[PDB]
Amino acid sequence: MKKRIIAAALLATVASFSTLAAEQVSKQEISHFKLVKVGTINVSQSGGQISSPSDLREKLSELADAKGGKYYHIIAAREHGPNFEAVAEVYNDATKLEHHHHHH
Amino acid sequence: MKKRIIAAALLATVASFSTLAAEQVSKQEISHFKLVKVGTINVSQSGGQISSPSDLREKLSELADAKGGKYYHIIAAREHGPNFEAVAEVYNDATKLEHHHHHH
Repeated sequence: MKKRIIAAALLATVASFSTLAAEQVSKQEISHFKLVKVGTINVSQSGGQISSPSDLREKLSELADAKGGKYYHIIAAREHGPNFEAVAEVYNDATKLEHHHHHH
Repeated sequence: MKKRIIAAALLATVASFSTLAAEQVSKQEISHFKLVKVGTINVSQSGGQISSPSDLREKLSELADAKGGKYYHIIAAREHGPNFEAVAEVYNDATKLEHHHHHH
């Protein structure tokens, strides 16, 4: 797919920005700030649905959007065999969805 | 010589948004997929600069972008007297690439 791949002949491959996707709260923030727990989401797909760590989170936010949460606190993650299981409980900040421009 | 008036494509609209909420990777994915440790960011605040967990997330994303990591991992966001100390490690996908092809 596409052209120009660039082999590993370049010893130094540096990339800044690249539009990050970082957004979640840990056990501390939940207990400290007292967030709004909006339920639970869990991944349970057949093996090759997740080709990389990128795939995983793309399916996590996918479920989070359907829920209407702002963060998800992952509690369990294992391969249960041919199926991959990742369980995360969903939290919102102090209200329903911060940053009032993400509606689609 | 064989004139056949064929081929009609009414293809319209291809919107690339997918801009959701709630992302980031946790401990299990890091240890499982073996993610790229790109460093550690410490959010050191004094007084009431941060009002909500949202603002913390803002600063976490701010620092991670400039570090070259897509996801952070909060290991301890706590208060230190008049100061606020949030310790988060920065991780990038085990591939160093992105969802886009070629920029450099």
